[PDB]
Amino acid sequence: AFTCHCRRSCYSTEYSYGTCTVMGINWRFCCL
Ligand SMILES: [Cl-]
Repeated sequence: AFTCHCRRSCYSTEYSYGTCTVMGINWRFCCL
């Protein structure tokens, strides 16, 4: 499985696969 969170910054165990927009702002779509 990939486990993904929308974050300001991806954690050191993750990479950025794309973006989320919520609350009018961008987040990164971070998965490990
Ligand atoms: Cl794969």
